[PDB]
Amino acid sequence: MAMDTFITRNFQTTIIQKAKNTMAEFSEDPELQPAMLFNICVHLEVCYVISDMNFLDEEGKSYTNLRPQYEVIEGMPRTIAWMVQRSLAQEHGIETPKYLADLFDYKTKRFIEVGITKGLADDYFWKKKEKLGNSMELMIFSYNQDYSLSNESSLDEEGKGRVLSRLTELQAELSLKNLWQVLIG
Ligand SMILES: O=C1c2c(O)c(=O)ccn2N([C@@H]2c3ccccc3SCc3c2ccc(F)c3F)[C@@H]2COCCN12
Ligand SMILES: [Mn+2]
Ligand SMILES: [Mn+2]
Repeated sequence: MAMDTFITRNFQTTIIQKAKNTMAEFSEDPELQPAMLFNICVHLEVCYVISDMNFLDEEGKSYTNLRPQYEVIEGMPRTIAWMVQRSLAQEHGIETPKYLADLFDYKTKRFIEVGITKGLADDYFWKKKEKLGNSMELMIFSYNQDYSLSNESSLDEEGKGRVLSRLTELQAELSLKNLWQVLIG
């Protein structure tokens, strides 16, 4: 039971193809980098869990007529993603961040960096913060039901819970299949 089989059984094809495309863009081979493949898949999966469950009307009121609260920037070629990020910044009268974000939040008009860690969410928050400063909001999640967020009006309680349930579900299935070892190494 190898990582490639695991990925096929546990991720949607849209997620898998975007992850593999990203790896190919950076000249990395999914067959030779199975930990990396899983990590990219789960990160993109989280971006979509967040984007697929959060909506706005014209007033800007939240629901779980409607438009998505978030646009996913991750999982497209960087040539395209830079156009998207600059376009969204300029459209909303905000600075274009110098780093390529993961999401754009139409509610708050902020870019978001998503981080997944097998360590302490806090620690990873502060690493990304040291680099990104005030340029973007941060959403950091761990496998052990921890998280660290940079602002009040970002993800709600149910959204936090759904991200964390999914990560916990994936870790459980990896451990069941003796593949969690692969990520630790
Ligand atoms: O955008 C990302 C990125 C993130 O957004 C992130 O949260 C963590 C890590 N990232 N990196 C991802 C990535 C994304 C998700 C999970 C693990 C990895 S591991 C390094 C790596 C990435 C992509 C291709 C590749 F060949 C890599 F080696 C690169 C960092 O340089 C900018 C693009 N990018
Ligand atoms: Mn990214
Ligand atoms: Mn990220």
